Amino acid sequence: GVYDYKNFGTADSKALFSDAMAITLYSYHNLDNGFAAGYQHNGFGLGLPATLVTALLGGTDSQGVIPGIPWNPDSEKLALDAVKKAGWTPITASQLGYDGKTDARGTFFGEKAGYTTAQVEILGKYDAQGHLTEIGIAFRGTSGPRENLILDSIGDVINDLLAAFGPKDYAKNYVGEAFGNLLNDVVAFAKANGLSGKDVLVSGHSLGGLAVNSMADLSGGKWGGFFADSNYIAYASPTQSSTDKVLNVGYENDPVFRALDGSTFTGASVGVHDAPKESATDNIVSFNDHYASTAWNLLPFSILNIPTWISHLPTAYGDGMNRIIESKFYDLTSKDSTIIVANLSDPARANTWVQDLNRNAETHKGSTFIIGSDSNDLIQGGSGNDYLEGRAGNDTFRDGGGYNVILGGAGNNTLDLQKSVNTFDFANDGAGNLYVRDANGGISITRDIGSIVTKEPGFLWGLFKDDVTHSVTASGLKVGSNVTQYDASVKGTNGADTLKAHAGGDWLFGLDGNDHLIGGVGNDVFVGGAGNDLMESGGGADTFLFNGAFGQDRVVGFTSNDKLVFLGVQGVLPNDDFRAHASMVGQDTVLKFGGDSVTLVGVALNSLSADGIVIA
Amino acid sequence: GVYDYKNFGTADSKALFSDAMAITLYSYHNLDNGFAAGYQHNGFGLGLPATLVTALLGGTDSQGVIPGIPWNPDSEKLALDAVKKAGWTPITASQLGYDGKTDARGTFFGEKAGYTTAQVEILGKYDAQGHLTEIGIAFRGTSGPRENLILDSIGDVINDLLAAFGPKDYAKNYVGEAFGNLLNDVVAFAKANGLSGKDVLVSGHSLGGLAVNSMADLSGGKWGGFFADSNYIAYASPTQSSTDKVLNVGYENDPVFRALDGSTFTGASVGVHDAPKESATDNIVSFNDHYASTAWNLLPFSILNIPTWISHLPTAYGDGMNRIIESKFYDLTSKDSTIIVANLSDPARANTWVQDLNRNAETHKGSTFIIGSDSNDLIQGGSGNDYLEGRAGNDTFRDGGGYNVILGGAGNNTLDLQKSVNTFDFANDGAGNLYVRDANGGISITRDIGSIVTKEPDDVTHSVTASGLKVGSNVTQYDASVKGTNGADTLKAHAGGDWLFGLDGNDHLIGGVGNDVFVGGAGNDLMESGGGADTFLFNGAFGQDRVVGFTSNDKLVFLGVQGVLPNDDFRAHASMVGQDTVLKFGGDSVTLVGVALNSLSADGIVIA
Ligand SMILES: [Ca+2]
Ligand SMILES: [Ca+2]
Ligand SMILES: [Ca+2]
Ligand SMILES: [Ca+2]
Ligand SMILES: [Ca+2]
Ligand SMILES: [Ca+2]
Ligand SMILES: [Ca+2]
Ligand SMILES: [Ca+2]
Ligand SMILES: [Ca+2]
Ligand SMILES: [Ca+2]
Ligand SMILES: [Ca+2]
Ligand SMILES: [Ca+2]
Ligand SMILES: [Ca+2]
Ligand SMILES: [Ca+2]
Ligand SMILES: [Ca+2]
Ligand SMILES: [Ca+2]
Ligand SMILES: [Ca+2]
Ligand SMILES: [Ca+2]
Ligand SMILES: [Ca+2]
Ligand SMILES: [Ca+2]
Ligand SMILES: [Ca+2]
Ligand SMILES: [Ca+2]
Repeated sequence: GVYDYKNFGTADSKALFSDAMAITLYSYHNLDNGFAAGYQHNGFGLGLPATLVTALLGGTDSQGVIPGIPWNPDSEKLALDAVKKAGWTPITASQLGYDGKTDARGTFFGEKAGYTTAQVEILGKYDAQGHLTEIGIAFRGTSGPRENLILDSIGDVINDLLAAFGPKDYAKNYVGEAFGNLLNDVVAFAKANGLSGKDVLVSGHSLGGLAVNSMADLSGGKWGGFFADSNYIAYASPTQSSTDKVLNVGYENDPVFRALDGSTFTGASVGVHDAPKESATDNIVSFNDHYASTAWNLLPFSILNIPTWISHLPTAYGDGMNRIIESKFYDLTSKDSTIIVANLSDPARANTWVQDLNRNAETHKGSTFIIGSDSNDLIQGGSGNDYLEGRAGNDTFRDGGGYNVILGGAGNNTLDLQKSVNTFDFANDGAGNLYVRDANGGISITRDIGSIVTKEPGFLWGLFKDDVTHSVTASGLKVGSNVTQYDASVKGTNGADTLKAHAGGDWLFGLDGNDHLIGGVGNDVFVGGAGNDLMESGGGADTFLFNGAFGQDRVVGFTSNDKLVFLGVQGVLPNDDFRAHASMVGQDTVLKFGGDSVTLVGVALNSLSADGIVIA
Repeated sequence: GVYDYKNFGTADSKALFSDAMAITLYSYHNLDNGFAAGYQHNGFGLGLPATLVTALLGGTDSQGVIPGIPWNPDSEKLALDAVKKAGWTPITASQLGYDGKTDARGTFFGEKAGYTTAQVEILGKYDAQGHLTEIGIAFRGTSGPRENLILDSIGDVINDLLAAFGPKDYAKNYVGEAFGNLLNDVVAFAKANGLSGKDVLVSGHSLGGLAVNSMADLSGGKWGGFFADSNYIAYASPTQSSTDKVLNVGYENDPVFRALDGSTFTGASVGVHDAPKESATDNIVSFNDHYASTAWNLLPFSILNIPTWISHLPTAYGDGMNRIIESKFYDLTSKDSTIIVANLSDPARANTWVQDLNRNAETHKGSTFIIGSDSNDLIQGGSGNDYLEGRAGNDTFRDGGGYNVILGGAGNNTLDLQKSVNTFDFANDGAGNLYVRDANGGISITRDIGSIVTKEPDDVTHSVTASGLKVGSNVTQYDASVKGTNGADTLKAHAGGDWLFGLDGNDHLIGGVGNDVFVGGAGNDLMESGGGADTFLFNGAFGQDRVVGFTSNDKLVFLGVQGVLPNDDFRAHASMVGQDTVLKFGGDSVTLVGVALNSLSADGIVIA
């Protein structure tokens, strides 16, 4: 997964990430609540003034940056309840025996002159006997408490500028200076409780992210090395520590994220600074109204143009990246996977295609993941290989070619093909997969899409065009009396089957179970499915399709005009070709994808060509 | 006067200035009205969010950026009424026979792709019987109509960027490109009405100031050279034309003003860019909450530091610089005079001393003018020479030394000396001038200050009365004086030394062997030392005076007199006429009878 951390594995890293985000969100006390609500209603163009009014004053369902407005919800109570729902309770200065400054919330404040506007939350997770099992340390980003917002933010910005232009390793030392004493009290508290450093989660966003990186940097030599093995997840940090301890997560179109290299100010710092970085997720796009807008992007992308800062906002971090965590495609992703997150306002969502524009970034490589919202989305895949997820809502998908998985989610979803039905072939395994094959042999595996839209020659002999909506049914695509037939098929069962192709060619659908698929002299398309499947060509120009946890298969009779297609399979690093996955075992080429494999019986690896082995 | 232009008088230059400002304000249609009102009430600190709310939504008494809010005033109608009050009526596309774009307000829009977010107002001044007497051309800054504010702003910022980073002559050519056709129609209209180029006033603020400079640069060669002799007054322009035609007015702490050199982007563009410029007023400070704030100023002064743009806002230009125009000290000023304008919010005004911090600027020289607000101000002069003007409200003044004029204005005003009454001498002429001389010899001439505060080891408040400074029944006597009348008087000092006040009229002041202080006043006064170590004080329109018996240990003091350029000394004003040194200050003069110019020392001659 994109958020794998150390050696915790897929599932445990996701749980750690969700805790990091929860404590980070808590540290801002819903300061951006009004902004997120105004944006969602008004967007970022014509509605920008109205969005900014809500950012300041909230409304009846949000609280902006100004406190004490009687019709706003108590957004700070809501942030406290949300952090507790995630399992966390702030730890008091009294429980720590801490002598420094806290406010009425329990937020701890920086310890030295020049750091007095630094804030950190210290939180505890407790088991059912009320024993402490985990400590959360969440540094606040730029900003402070509503009571002192402006003066506190000035002090933060002075710190931000010293990171770039002050003493060498100002950023490294930030946490030592701001919270050196507090962190000794935390070590004592942890030890008193049977905890070590491994039981400590360290997080924060922006300046809070720089703080995560500072702390990792210092954890080797300060506080007795107690935190050397702590967990460090930083959001939208301008800096990266010199250690291997930090997961630096952010949106690539967030101008603050990676602004420094890893604390050095460069030419790039004021512009696009999207060079690959080892500790960082380099290719996650926030598809918001600004990113989508032609007008807004006439302006140079820069940390110095404030409207680009919409991509920095913490709520869209929490909301977008939670959708990545929940994605049915999550375990296909890796640290530098290209992921586009649908983050449009309500008005923009209704008329803007979520797609990879590749704006203000280095060229995206490998497959592209596009993650929709729980509302009605318009999602556009490119001409390469895409993983499109609609989620809830009535979603519409388009795609420009290649090999794709398209998950409609709940709702009434539609695939608009934008061309004639006659240029496509359609197959259906009866297990909820509708396969769509374009004129170039590109295949989309689709689920939960009930309507197919095509564009057909229309009046005056094709001068005008008809949009035709087809319903996906068991017997084919139907418009009124007109049925578009599925491609000839043989369907198996979820037990062990033997299926035989007819001579004109069939799609063979083994489904679950160890299946024997016998092709003929025709062009057959082999879908072994789950289980360990034996598949024999029979001759012709065959396609073998591998998706998900496809097991250990054997392919007999594979020749030069045949094709393997790996779609939604484990372990594909961005832009892998087959050689990254291929080895000879005796007489056979073996291709491995996670714990799944395909054995090409009798085929020399040296005869194989990227033409006939599609890895998406 | 600081806004002197070409060869126009002081008064004519002022009239031109006030029209330029009025048309410049009109061109923005009160867009920043909500910001000004929120700032006035809430400040720029702790209350900045509430300021920003007002900047967007306005209130019961102002209109922010958002249109159609019913409890807001119709600020655009108010902008139209205001420009008409100043004598101006927008000229229609129809009267000009113009075929390009206007909006419902009569604003003209740029003519070519890349310039479509440019705006300009074309206005007419009509005489009693109603013929065209003047044309006004007001180029809009960054921003446009409330209806399409964001998109129109984005276009303007592209224009702004191209002025710094695009073709070399991009800023020079801006007006040619945006409004070349329109301006040919303006020429035809002006001819049709018996007007030449000298009858055209050209103004605007920010990008509109850039436009003013572009039009002047283009005016010799384009539109038949019709506009070459036009009047060009630009506010807060990042650029300066290559010609000598443009008066570039701005606040020195406005980071847009002079950001470019005249259109070149330099290292200084993104920090402090306060090098002296021939076309520009270099030393006018907007003393606002940002400028005053220690916290704010821990951040870099930079056009890229957006909160610094508070000093760029047009309402503070019009309001602050209108107070300069109205100042009793106006005619003492010149283009590069140091002038501090009180521009604080209500809350900051209560606890903040308006003073020359000299922040983010090259070193100020010469005398300093501090212009107050019509509310209660706290005003602090420096250790050098100051002209302090309270205007209305109850004002409190401090001053650090030197030679000063302090104008209390209306209200109950106070001068807080922060030292013991015993370390000062006080004199009063009976004609509203209270003279305060400090232990170092520095003199302050004060008017409409009825209270003096001193420290007596411990504040003590003295009333200024005809018989002395009073604390209840207790009196600090004025220095020995002989008061004249507004007729011609002969006044003679006693041997102990006196302040001699001729007042109006041609007086004969006869000092004695003691230390006298001679104040001839208005009129041509004859003043004779009589011996001792004498001081001769000259202020305002002091006439042509003769000084007899002036020697080595005597002092001349010129304070609030004409023709003093920043940091002038006496040599710029002295010559020999026969056997006498004559010192000349505008139309006024002092003849030192029998005194050789080479015998004079700048320690003996104070020029403020
Ligand atoms: Ca802070
Ligand atoms: Ca990376
Ligand atoms: Ca990238
Ligand atoms: Ca695709
Ligand atoms: Ca959706
Ligand atoms: Ca859906
Ligand atoms: Ca089966
Ligand atoms: Ca199977
Ligand atoms: Ca076959
Ligand atoms: Ca299989
Ligand atoms: Ca074959
Ligand atoms: Ca404009
Ligand atoms: Ca100058
Ligand atoms: Ca200056
Ligand atoms: Ca002074
Ligand atoms: Ca006042
Ligand atoms: Ca006053
Ligand atoms: Ca007299
Ligand atoms: Ca006189
Ligand atoms: Ca004498
Ligand atoms: Ca003498
Ligand atoms: Ca006189």
